[PDB]
Amino acid sequence: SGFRKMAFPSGKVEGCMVQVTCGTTTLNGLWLDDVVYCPRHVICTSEDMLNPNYEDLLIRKSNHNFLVQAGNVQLRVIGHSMQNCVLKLKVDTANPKTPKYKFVRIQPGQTFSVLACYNGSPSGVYQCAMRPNFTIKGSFLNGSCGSVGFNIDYDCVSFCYMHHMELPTGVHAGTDLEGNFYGPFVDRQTAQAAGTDTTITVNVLAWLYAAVINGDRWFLNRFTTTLNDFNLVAMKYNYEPLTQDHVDILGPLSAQTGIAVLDMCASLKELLQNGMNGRTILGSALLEDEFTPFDVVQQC
Amino acid sequence: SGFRKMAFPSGKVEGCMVQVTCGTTTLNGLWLDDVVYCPRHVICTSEDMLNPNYEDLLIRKSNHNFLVQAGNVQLRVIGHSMQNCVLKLKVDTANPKTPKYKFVRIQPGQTFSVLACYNGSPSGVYQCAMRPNFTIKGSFLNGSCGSVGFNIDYDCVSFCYMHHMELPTGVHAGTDLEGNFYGPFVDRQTAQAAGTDTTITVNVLAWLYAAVINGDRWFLNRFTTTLNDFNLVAMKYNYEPLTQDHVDILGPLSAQTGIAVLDMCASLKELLQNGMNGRTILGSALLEDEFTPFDVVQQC
Ligand code: NA
Repeated sequence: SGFRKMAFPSGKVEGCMVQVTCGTTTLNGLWLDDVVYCPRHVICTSEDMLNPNYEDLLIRKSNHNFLVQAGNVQLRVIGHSMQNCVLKLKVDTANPKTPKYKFVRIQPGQTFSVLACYNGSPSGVYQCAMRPNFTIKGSFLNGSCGSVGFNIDYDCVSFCYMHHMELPTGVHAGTDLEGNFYGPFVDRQTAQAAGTDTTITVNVLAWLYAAVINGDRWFLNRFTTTLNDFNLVAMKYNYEPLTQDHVDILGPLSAQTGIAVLDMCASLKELLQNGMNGRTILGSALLEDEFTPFDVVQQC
Repeated sequence: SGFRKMAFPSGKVEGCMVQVTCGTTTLNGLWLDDVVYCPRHVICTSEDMLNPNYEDLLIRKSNHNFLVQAGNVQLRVIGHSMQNCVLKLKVDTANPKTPKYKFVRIQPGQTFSVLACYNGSPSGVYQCAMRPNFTIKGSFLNGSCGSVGFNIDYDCVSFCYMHHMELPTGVHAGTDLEGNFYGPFVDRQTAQAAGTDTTITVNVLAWLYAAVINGDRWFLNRFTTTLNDFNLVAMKYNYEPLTQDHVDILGPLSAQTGIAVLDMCASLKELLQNGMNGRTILGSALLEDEFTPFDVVQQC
C-alpha cells in the first residue's frame, strides 16, 4: 500500500556518467561503449551562446580539445562528430560498465527518471514528464547539462532525454540521444516561449485508478459520461483530448478496479468542475498527471 | 531552477541487496562486508506472525535454513544471531561492492531515500520522511520487507531504516540497522494504531525558503511573529513546536534569501489561517514537509 513518485534505480546510469570539458565549459557526458554523448554547446563560450554557428565553432576544435574524465581517470578522444544538437566523442576505451541500452524518442505525456549530475558526478534522482508543450519541469542548476532521462524496461536502459537548456520561465528543454530537441526549442540563448502547458488527461486517470487501488475512493461519483462530453470539459480546463487509444491503455486498471473508464472520466469531470473542497487524493491537493498507466501498473 | 522530491543515486545500495529465504518466507537483506541484515520475521509463517516467540522460533533454525542469494549466486551462511528485531547472517564472502557506510538512528522529521526491492532485486527509489509519530508513508507491497532507507553524505552511505511492517491504516513501520523499531511498533500482526501525524514545521519553512529561491514569492506577507505566538498557531494546526534549534538550522536559508526566520514564520501562520486560495507553491497545492533544511541547501 501507499503510492510514491518512484524513479528507476539509478546505478546502471551512474556507471555511464563522465565529465566533458571543452575550453572552459564543463558539463556531463554519457559513456556507452566507446562513445561519449554530450550537448554540442560544450564548445560555446557565454558570448557564443547568444548566436552560435556550431559548424564554424567546431572547425576550431580537435580531438585533444575535448577533456573527458571518468571519475579520476582520463579518456583518450580518438574522434568526434556532431549529430543534430549532440556531440559524439569516440574514445579508445569501451565503458566496462555499459548496460544493455537503447535510444528512444518519447511522446508528450511519457514519464522518465532523471539522474541530475554535476562535473560528471551523480547528484540525485527524480521523476519527470515530457509536457505536452515539450518542456520538462526538472531540477537543474549550472553544470547539469548532459544529465539524462531514462526508463528501465526488462533490464535494458532506454535513454530518452539529455538536458540542454533552461528557458527564462525556468522550465527545461533538451534532446533525445540522437540530439533532436523535443519541441521547437534551439540550443541558443534567445527568447523561447513555451506554449500552453496542458494537463495529461490519461495520466490523471491512471492516478485516479492508483488512488482507488490504495483505498482513496471519496471522489467516485454516481455519473458516467461520453468521450465527446468529457472532452468538451477537458478542453475548457486545458486538459489534453482523451482518445480511444487512451481508453484502451487504461483497460487493465479498469479491469482490476471494476471501474469503467467512462465512469472514471465522469468522476474527473466533477473534480474539474467542483475542485477538491480542501480534501486530498493520494496525499495531493491537486490532480497529478506525471504517472502513466504503465507507471501505475508497475508500482501496484 | 525548479525543485523536485530528489532521492540519492541508488547504485551504492543496489550492490548491497540480496534475497533471503527461510522456510517459505522470502524477503530482502542488506549485504555489507560478511554480514547480511534482514528482518527477523523472515523465520515466521503467516500463523507465527499473530503471536511470534522469536527466541523459540529461532531454536528450530540452523545456518543452512537461511538461503541467501546475490543475483544468481548463493552465499554460504556460516553463523546467525538476532539483534533486537534484525537477524545478522554471517556469510563466508565479504560483499565486493560494499560502500563506505554507517548505521544511524534518525530523529522524527528527518528524510531519507528508500530503495524498494522484491526478491532481492531493486524496484525503485523515492523520498520518505520519519513522521513525528514514527511511521513512514512508503510504497511497499508484499515481498518488500528488508528494503532500506538511507542518506549519502560525503560518499558514505548512512543506513537509517529497514522496512518490517504495514499497519492496518497502510502506513509503514520499521527499524534502524541495529533492529530497534522507530516508535512503539512491534514485529507482530496485531492492532497497532499510530498517534497523531503532525506536520514537521521546520521542514515546511525550509520548503518556503526553497520556493523563494526558485521565484515563488506570492505568499510573503508584511507581518512578523514570535516563536511563542507562532507556536500557539502551530499547535492548533497539529504542527510540531518550533524551537530555537530549528531557527538556528534555518539560518543559512535566512541568510541567502534575506528573509528573517520569524518573518517566514508569519507567512506560514497566514497560510495556515487563510489556506492557499487555489494557488500553488513549487507546484504543490499543500504545504510540503518532507524537505529538511539540509535537503533544500543540497538541492539549491
Ligand atoms: Na499537492
